[PDB]
Amino acid sequence: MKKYTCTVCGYIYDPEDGDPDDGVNPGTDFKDIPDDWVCPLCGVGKDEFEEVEE
Ligand SMILES: [Fe+3]
Repeated sequence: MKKYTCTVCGYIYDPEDGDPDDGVNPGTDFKDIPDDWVCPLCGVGKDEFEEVEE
């Protein structure tokens, strides 16, 4: 389960962690995060995120 980064501000989504405050529980892979979700720091959509190929 891979991490994703917001390319506009650097936030990193960690599927272990999730984004619970926004309704994205731990263990939610990026692709299953509802498509209306936006970066918690900067507010941008998911289409500015990239998978962290480390
Ligand atoms: Fe961001």
